[PDB]
Amino acid sequence: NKITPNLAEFAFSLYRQLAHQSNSTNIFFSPVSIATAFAMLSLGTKADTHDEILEGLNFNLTEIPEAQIHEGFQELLRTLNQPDSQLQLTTGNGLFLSEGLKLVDKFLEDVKKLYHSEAFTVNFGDTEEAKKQINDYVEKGTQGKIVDLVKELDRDTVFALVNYIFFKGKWERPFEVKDTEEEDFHVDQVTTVKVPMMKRLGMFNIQHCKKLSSWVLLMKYLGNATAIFFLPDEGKLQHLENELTHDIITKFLENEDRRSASLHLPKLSITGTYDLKSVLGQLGITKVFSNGADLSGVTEEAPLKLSKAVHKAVLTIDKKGCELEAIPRSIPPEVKFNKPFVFLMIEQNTKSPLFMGKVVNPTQK
Ligand SMILES: *[C@@H]1O[C@H](CO)[C@@H](O)[C@H](O)[C@H]1NC(C)=O
Repeated sequence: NKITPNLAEFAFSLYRQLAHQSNSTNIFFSPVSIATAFAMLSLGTKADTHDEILEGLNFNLTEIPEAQIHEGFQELLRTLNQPDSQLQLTTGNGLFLSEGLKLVDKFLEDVKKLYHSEAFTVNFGDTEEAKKQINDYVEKGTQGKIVDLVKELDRDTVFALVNYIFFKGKWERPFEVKDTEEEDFHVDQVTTVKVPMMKRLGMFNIQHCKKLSSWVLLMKYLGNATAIFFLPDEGKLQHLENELTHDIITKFLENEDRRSASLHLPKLSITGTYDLKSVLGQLGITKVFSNGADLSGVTEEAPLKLSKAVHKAVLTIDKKGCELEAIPRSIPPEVKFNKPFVFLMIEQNTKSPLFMGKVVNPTQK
């Protein structure tokens, strides 16, 4: 898979964009799903609008042809959405065009075939009816998990994109529920948050990085996925966020050997909701949202723009896992994730970052 380093660098630029905006808010998104969403949308666009999207998704058009990109994305969607997939995630993309627009079939069918997404037709004249139709589709798609995603629609909304993703993975090495107890999470020097802290003594692929000045924990999910947590040292979060590059992450993933440790990891449920129009606008994706948008591939009768693009990622880190291990005699280091930390979810075989985020406060819904 040759598109991974682009998704990786797209993830970091998208992350640092959000980290630059807010200092003390939870960051959590899926750069794979977001990229997929707009890689799929790239079929409907043409000319400069088409070029602006991919280049904004961190793809040099000359270095990697679009024909090769789209199948590269399809290979991920194939890997994620499998039969008997123990990843246990429900990602899905929903297009919502206004009834009356004569839609191009070429686009619609490639949305279903190449990207396994699904487009719908809705009456945007009725705002509340549309809002419900969007959120019910998401509620349907996420098995009732994500609800009331779209809080508002514009009066002249013509084409709305919505990209949800839920993930409740199980660890290869579970934490004990009895061990989990209430502990303080130091969000900053003043704010302190009581959180259910999971904790297990055992062998973890955990190493204190000197390059990042951070404790770097790696935990294998059940099924082909891995969770990399980065716990920065005292006042090194800024340093950490800057120093992270795909070359560095891969350098940790390929490290296998473990170390005995007394880990404190917070049980949490974080949701990141993002107006992609606003967020990707900062990264460079702007013309598709503008009036002069080349969406002739979607519909060629009337002019069109992507009037709304929303994304909501939901994570559930909890103690549950699968159904031996020997610990050395030495005193294990007590690595506590009680202060804000960055983390990624990487798909094992493609090495693509499903999720990325920073926990500022676990109780922040
Ligand atoms: C990853 O999944 C493949 C099948 O999709 C399996 O053969 C392999 O053992 C898995 N590897 C790990 C490390 O989970």
